Amino acid sequence: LNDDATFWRNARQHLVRYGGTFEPMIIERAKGSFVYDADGRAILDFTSGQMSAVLGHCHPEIVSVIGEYAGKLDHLFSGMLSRPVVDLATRLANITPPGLDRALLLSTGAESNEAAIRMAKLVTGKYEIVGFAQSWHGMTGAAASATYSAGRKGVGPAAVGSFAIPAPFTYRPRFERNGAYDYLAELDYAFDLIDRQSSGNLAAFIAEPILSSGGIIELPDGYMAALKRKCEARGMLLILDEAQTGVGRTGTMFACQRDGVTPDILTLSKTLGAGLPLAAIVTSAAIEERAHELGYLFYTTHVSDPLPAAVGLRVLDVVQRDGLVARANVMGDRLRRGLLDLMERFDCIGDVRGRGLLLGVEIVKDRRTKEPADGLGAKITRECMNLGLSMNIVQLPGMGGVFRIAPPLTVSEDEIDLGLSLLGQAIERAL
Amino acid sequence: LNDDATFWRNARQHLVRYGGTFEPMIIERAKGSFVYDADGRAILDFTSGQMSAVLGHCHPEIVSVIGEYAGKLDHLFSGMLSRPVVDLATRLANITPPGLDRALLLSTGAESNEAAIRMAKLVTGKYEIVGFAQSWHGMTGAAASATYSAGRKGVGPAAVGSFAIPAPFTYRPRFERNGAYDYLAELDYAFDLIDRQSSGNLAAFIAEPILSSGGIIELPDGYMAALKRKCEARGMLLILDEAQTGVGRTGTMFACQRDGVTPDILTLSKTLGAGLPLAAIVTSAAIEERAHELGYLFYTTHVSDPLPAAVGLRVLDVVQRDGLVARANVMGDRLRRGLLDLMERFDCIGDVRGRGLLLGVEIVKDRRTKEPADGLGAKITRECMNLGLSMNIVQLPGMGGVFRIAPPLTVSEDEIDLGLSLLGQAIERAL
Amino acid sequence: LNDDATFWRNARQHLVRYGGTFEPMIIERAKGSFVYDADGRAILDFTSGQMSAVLGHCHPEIVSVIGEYAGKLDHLFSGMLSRPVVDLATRLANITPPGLDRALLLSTGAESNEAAIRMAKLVTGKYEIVGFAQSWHGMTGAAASATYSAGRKGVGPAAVGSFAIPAPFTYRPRFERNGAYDYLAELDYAFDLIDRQSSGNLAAFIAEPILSSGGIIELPDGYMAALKRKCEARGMLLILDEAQTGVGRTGTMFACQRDGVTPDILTLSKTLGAGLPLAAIVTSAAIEERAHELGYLFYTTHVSDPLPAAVGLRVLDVVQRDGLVARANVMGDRLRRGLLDLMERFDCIGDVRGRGLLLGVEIVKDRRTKEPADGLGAKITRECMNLGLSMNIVQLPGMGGVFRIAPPLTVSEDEIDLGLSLLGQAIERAL
Amino acid sequence: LNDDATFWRNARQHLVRYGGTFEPMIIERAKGSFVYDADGRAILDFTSGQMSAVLGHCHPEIVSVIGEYAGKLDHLFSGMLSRPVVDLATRLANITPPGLDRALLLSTGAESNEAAIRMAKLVTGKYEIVGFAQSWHGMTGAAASATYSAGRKGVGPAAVGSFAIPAPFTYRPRFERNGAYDYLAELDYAFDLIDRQSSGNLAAFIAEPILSSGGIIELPDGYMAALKRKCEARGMLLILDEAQTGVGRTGTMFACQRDGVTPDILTLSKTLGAGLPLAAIVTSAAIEERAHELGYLFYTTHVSDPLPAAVGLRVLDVVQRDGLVARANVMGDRLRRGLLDLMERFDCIGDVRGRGLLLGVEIVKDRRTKEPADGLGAKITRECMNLGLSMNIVQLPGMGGVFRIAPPLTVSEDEIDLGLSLLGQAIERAL
Ligand SMILES: Cc1ncc(COP(=O)(O)O)c(C/N=C2\CONC2=O)c1O
Ligand SMILES: Cc1ncc(COP(=O)(O)O)c(C/N=C2\CONC2=O)c1O
Ligand SMILES: Cc1ncc(COP(=O)(O)O)c(C/N=C2\CONC2=O)c1O
Ligand SMILES: Cc1ncc(COP(=O)(O)O)c(C/N=C2\CONC2=O)c1O
Ligand SMILES: [K+]
Ligand SMILES: [K+]
Ligand SMILES: [K+]
Ligand SMILES: [K+]
Ligand code: NA
Ligand code: NA
Ligand code: NA
Ligand code: NA
Repeated sequence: LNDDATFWRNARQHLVRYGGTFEPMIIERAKGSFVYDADGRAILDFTSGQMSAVLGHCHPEIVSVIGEYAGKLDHLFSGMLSRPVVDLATRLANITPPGLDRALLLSTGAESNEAAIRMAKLVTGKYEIVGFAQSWHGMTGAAASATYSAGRKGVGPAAVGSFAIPAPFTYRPRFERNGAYDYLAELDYAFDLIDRQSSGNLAAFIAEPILSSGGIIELPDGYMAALKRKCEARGMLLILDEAQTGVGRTGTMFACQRDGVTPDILTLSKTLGAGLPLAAIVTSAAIEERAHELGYLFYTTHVSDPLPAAVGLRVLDVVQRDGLVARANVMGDRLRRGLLDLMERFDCIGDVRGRGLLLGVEIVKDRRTKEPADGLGAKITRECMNLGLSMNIVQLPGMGGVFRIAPPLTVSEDEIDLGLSLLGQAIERAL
Repeated sequence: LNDDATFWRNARQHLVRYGGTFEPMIIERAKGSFVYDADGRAILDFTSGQMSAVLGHCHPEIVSVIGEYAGKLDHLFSGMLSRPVVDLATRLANITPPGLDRALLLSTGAESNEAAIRMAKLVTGKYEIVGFAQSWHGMTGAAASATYSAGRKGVGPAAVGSFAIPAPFTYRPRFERNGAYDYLAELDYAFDLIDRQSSGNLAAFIAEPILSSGGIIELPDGYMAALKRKCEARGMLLILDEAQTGVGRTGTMFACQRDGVTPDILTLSKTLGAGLPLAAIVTSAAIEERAHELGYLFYTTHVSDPLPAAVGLRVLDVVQRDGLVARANVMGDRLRRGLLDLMERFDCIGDVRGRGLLLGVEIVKDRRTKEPADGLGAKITRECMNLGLSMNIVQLPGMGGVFRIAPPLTVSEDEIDLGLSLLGQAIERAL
Repeated sequence: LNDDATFWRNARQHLVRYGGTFEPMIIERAKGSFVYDADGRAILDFTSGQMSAVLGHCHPEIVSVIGEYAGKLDHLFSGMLSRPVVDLATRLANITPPGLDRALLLSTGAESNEAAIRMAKLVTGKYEIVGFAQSWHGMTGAAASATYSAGRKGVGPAAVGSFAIPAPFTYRPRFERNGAYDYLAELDYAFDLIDRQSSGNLAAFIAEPILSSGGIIELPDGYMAALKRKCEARGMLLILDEAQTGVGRTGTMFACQRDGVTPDILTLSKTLGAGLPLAAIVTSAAIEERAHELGYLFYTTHVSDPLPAAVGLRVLDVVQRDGLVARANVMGDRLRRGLLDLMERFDCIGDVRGRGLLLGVEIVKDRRTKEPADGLGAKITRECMNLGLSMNIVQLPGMGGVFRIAPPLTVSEDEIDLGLSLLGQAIERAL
Repeated sequence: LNDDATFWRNARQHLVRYGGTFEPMIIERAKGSFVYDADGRAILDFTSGQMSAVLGHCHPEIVSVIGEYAGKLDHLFSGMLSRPVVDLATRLANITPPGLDRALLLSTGAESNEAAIRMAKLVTGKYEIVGFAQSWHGMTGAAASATYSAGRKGVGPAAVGSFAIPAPFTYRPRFERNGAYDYLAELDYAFDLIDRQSSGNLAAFIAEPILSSGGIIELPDGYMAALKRKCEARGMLLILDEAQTGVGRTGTMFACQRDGVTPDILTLSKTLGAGLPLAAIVTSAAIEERAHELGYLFYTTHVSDPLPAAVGLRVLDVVQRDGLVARANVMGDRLRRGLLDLMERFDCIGDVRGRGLLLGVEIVKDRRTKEPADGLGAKITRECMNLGLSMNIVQLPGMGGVFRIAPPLTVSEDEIDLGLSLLGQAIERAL
């Protein structure tokens, strides 16, 4: 049992608490779309862990490559190259759109965003960074400074030159023009104010294609194209953080492929390492060349380490060969329709949004007031778990609590149905 | 051969350059204290890669544990605990000095420093951070803001409230009192100026016990105790970054054990993961408790992931069982004496310093002017490599180029001698 | 003649240029509503100089008091009090609304805003300052940081924690709700974004009742009350800068009297000194008391100097006795109707706004496109001058050039008519 | 009597407290080197008020010019020139050293420093400002950011890029080289640390030739020349604030004339206006030209107002004609010798320093420990006043309380002797 009192005593005495609460169970093993507790109870992992287990837990091919390299090529001095690094950088150039040529292989999501923000700053000679008011880019300095969905209070000033604009949120619109939510006029209005505040040092805009932590908010039609133009007109780079959207989760290899808008710098992480710490930035030859001339520096302990790179290479291979990107659309369709049926059944489901296998379900009191259903969100989450379904709700100011659903791309038809099943029971048991 | 033209073509076309130059060889395998090129030539790794391969490359026990977990427990949702995390946190509490009780398990060195700086800020309600003018804490925001040995230009303002004081450097003293280098009076003088500048928001002092990037500068007798008092008197936390000194490299488990001065927050990384991305902060129960009450947040993708934690646990086990800490003293003694013999032989060796298996050799023109030997440092480094010896020189303003020597704790008597041998030839071939 | 070549040679060789251009004439004397050139030509001063000559130039009573004190009590050590200082502070308490009790007597407008911003910061323990995107508070540090109508580029970062929100501008509305310009919803939307960006250190909102430099933009009905509530709800002080609106110009002693909303800190300057350097902040007994306990400091060379204070006292006396505040309404009405007749005559006049003797006339191409009439504004200004009428146009981004009309409160019916006359000719001569 | 209870009641109810305490007397008139209370008691003004009454109080010629202009030319629109402005700018060019050509005429000391700091920033494209740790430049934003003798706590962060270095203080030396206070090596050491911290944006160094608020600390022989070289080598402008030293007080017209080191920008204020609010910056034609091309802006209400300018012109005339600069040396010599005799008499006088009529007397417990004489300083100041002598002591961290003596340049032999007399009695009455 999950109750090993020595265990919980040690957890309590020697762990730093870092946000949230610890689930009251001890996870002993993981395989495919499931995690197992100390009792042996299978818990269906509908979040792919911290949204990273793209191939589910302990994928045989992943296990193999890790082994293969653990005992062959592990970690190196950062000036030394090896085959997996060059292979992975080459693959990344080949599968991203034209205009993205060169890669930097790192360890975490925040790290990737920091390296990108640092390069933008260097290359432009400027320093002001603009993000969305509901963003999530990481916990480290610059990454945190561009993060507005949370973490801004009680920890000192933010980086000098930080600005946010409101993200286009079709569910709860707030900017109108002629009895219509004009998200493009909102965007124009947002930039006007930025322009007035700027000290004349706008360097970059950083954005997630779909704001995950912010509540599964998809940038609507024409937006990204509009945003890139605002940047271009101002001499700003556009940095696209696809930590959650990259590597096939939304139905395209990269979310940016859907709009056909290619960013100046693309950052990847979570999905790319398949549970392991691996991340990257991909930029154009022109930008890298200039950064170089200018003395760009981002030298860390694990930059270009062979083991993680070799894992990333295998992840890409499997995704391509097994057509997991298409799979994402087919399974997402099945999952989405299921959620729509629940929404038919239950009045507390106010919205079902997202794309491919990055879906959001917003819980509400009144499907008309769209009044946030406080409390409800958490009982649901609670019953889900009892029922054997791991869910994650995010609760932000002014909107209803949002369930972030993101199962492995290797998820089965059956697992999807099990999830829908459990979720339905959790809801009815909760009201 | 190392000349695979497809290889180098791809490196050139698809890699972002991040500082330094790429060594012109392709590393194919690694084992023990050696790395092997495409020709099969063994290169003796006197830097333990990027100073992380504590047990050398591809250590059998490391290989085993990694396997064991790759296929059993890999990556999890950050609210879920598992045995390796609790075991590792518990072990860390047990081997660090009294006053360090609770741990946070992360991925990189900069990340660990960021989490520590963020906690200090939260817990004090303040935000000014003081570091050494020759420090190296990482490339991310806060960590970079506290980094003065390099990286400060062309990338925008630093974090608000950043200050540096000079580090005590006995080789090139600059503060006297009665014809004597009084490093404690220097420290007093340094703080006086800080006091005058501060806005009244001093939160923490961050320091490396031995400044590695800064040139293997060991804080001298009584200093740390003196520094901790300056902090205490000001309501500041002392954060000790043992990324390079921790886990037995200096001859004690933690460098802080040598002085008997225990920091408020201790950060670890490099050595702890043995090539893999794992890092941590260890703080006192009191500080963690307050951070908690205050809402401390540092939630990342891989915080508390089982695989890396399980690796860290094994590293600690092996180090303890095989008495690698003592080994560090015995091998360091042998290595140090060798360097002193070279210094007898060659006039260009101006100083041999450091502790245990973290040694520095400062190259000079004139052992009296102590004039930096420019050029010389790099030919040497160059001949070393030809000779089959991987070395790392750091070149900072006002001092002679420094070789940073830090072989695996598993290094053999023979490997040490080989290194001394090659280094002697490299020198004579270089002048 | 205005052509003294020695004069212009010296101007050119020894004057620092500080914005704008120097009018090509030499002003020799000034009296009442007129300035006279070297030829003796009278120029009607429709801006009261730099909007400060409330009683016109060289008012006999002003001349008398200045004399009276020049030779009696001039300048003192800042710890020494005198009668004019106490009298003036007492008068200010008596004529401002209830809740404003204590005064600080300074020298310039920016200085007054700095002293107020510094007190807000002290008293709240916070530091973020919010202003309007079209504001003008001064050229010095904090005052400039809160200034968005201009001056923000090429001079380094602004003060940490500076934010702006859009000012409610009824002429060119940009925020709608149900086919209506909802300036209160705009205000709500503005604050929401602020809230998301703030580091949790909001100290004050600083505002002009009528944005003068920004284009004579009057805060519309209910706005100020709404703004004060936003502040209150956030623990922020409201600082009202009446440099241009105070001391009867708008038809009330203080513009804030019109809305019946009393600020936490009121700042005055321009009008108060009647050409001379005198300014002030007025705050509540509670706020002063706390600032005091906290060690508030704003010690300058001329704080509490008797001469300027004695001038300020006389200005208040004359304004009260001669009923210049009412006069402002009667003359403003006459002036306003005149401008409306011109607007009937000329299509280029798009708007006539403002209050009392602080009026604005916005020049446009098309009274429907409301397209800014570039060029036109400046010819007009140019012909005015030839014609003997001193005008001031302000040209800001996205709106038509604005003439800022603000004659002395002592202006005569005849002078008003002369002004209207000349202005009409200037216009027809200009198109 | 000074006891008018209505008076003190109003002071208490309606004055904002701004530092220090109000002297318990009501000053009714002032003339020459004296101020008179409500009882008619003459108080000898040994500080020239707030160190501004260069010609003493209510100087007949000053009274005349003020009158002359009050009723002739008072205040103007800032784009309009007049004779006094051009005359004063021309005179300033003529009496300052070669290399200072163009002037900007403002209102206060802080304002002048702000305009200078803003121009340096513009012209260099940079923003970091370096000052002395014991400086005093004013209460407004930038000026306050460069002020380290006080005011830095409880009011939020300082301007981004603020640094201080220690000022050379021969009385209490703290940097040695070979048993000698090497203030030049101290300077070298100071800059080294700056260099390491800078983000590569050093714009200017701002300094007082003699730190007045800091304790009458005269920059010693060769220092300024050394400082200017440090600046030059770094592409930094040197701004010299002669608010207290300018216009003959030290025995030369400008203190900078003594060392023969001409600054890039010179700022003046206090003395220049002779009690009235007038200040200025003087820079080179080259710097003004560039600032101009770059769009320099510093447009205020009273910039270039004729009245104050006309006063400044007269002050310069009188100083020149009556040879007040030489007078400063002769009277300063007499005053200095007197203080040295007191120091012979009393053990509590530890040092007598300064130059011309800007003298400092440091009070100590032990003329050997040089232990600050707390309490003593204030009784003395207290008895002085009873005795009829207005003195000002400044008390800073680590040094003994300092009396700042600075009588009018028009002071008589007799007044000097009276002062010495009273001061001697005050001392003996105090111990
Ligand atoms: C003392 C110290 N702290 C923190 C770090 C940052 O660790 P990272 O996040 O890069 O993994 C480094 C890295 N030391 C490096 C990094 O590159 N070269 C060095 O000598 C370090 O030496
Ligand atoms: C869009 C996005 N970018 C960057 C990151 C940072 O990656 P890290 O450095 O933490 O590995 C996150 C993390 N997303 C998280 C982190 O915790 N919960 C989330 O939903 C993210 O969602
Ligand atoms: C060197 C110096 N510069 C600038 C200023 C600022 O002038 P303000 O704007 O205050 O007119 C001061 C004021 N010195 C003061 C101010 O109060 N007490 C002093 O000893 C000063 O001593
Ligand atoms: C609303 C407002 N506040 C403060 C100030 C600053 O006063 P200063 O320190 O310049 O005496 C100004 C100056 N208004 C100006 C200054 O120049 N042109 C204007 O229309 C102002 O309009
Ligand atoms: K590496
Ligand atoms: K995790
Ligand atoms: K005063
Ligand atoms: K003016
Ligand atoms: Na590509
Ligand atoms: Na411990
Ligand atoms: Na009142
Ligand atoms: Na000159």
